[PDB]
Amino acid sequence: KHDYTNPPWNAKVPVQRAMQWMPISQKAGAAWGVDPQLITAIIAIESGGNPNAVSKANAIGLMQLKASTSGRDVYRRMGWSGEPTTSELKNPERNISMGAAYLNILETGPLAGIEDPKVLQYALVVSYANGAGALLRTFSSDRKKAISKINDLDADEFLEHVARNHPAPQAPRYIYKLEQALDAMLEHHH
Repeated sequence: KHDYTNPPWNAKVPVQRAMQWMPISQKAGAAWGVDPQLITAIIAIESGGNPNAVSKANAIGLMQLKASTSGRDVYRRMGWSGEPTTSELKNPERNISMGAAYLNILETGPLAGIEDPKVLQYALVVSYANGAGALLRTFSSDRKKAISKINDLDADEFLEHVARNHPAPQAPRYIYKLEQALDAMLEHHH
């Protein structure tokens, strides 16, 4: 039973830095059918808006994408050989484009059939964090049955499930941080 609100995450500054990229996020989210606010929240959480960011096994750039895994998954989807370069992933436009593509792959692939857009949003950030498989297997070894069980919950019950059952402490924490980020973005819309 993960203490996922501890310690408090102060989203104000990460979101202010992420919001500088919002034009790109709106362009890429437009193109890929992905919500720009979700893109921006992920930039805030991942890189804090730093396009030169690096973290876990050479995940790179604003959305901290790894070339050999996620990057490759995007290239495969686009019918391209190979995978993004480090330089490409440091480019804000390319990085946000590929992150939006990867989010779309998750939404339309392993997570297809989640009907409540808010539960889908939570399932997306948990899947971005630690993979869709770990999430789905907290429900069932069968994909369709897992999606069915997810579809029985609302967003609050979904978080509670993830907090009680997901093996990764990062999973419920990502939902907590996403909501901190979405709240902080409200200061930026008049």
